[PDB]
Amino acid sequence: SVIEFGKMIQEETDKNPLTSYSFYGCHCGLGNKGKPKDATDRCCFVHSCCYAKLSDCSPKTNRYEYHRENGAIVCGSSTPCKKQICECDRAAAICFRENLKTYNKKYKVYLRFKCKGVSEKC
Repeated sequence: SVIEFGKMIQEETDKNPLTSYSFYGCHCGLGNKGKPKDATDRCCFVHSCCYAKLSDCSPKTNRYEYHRENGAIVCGSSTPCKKQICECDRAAAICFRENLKTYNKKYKVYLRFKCKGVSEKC
């Protein structure tokens, strides 16, 4: 669920997830239209696609377990849905971390009417 995703983000990037990732660019949080602003915004866009595919899994509220094996996130649930949503979250957190080098503070709480273009296809 959003609780696990939230933990994951903070563990992987050391950033406050609400301030740093919930209003970023065009696709983080609730945003969903426009061409993504940069790599970070793109992590948001693929994470949304990942959740779209798993609509029958209640990605936002569905709780799951995860742990680490030498620092790596391992999704640890048996329920196919819990495994899958976790995979989405995991890939996103790693994506955020792998792209901290281009994180742009100017996009933190981006004015969404500025979002132009069509995003890629999921």
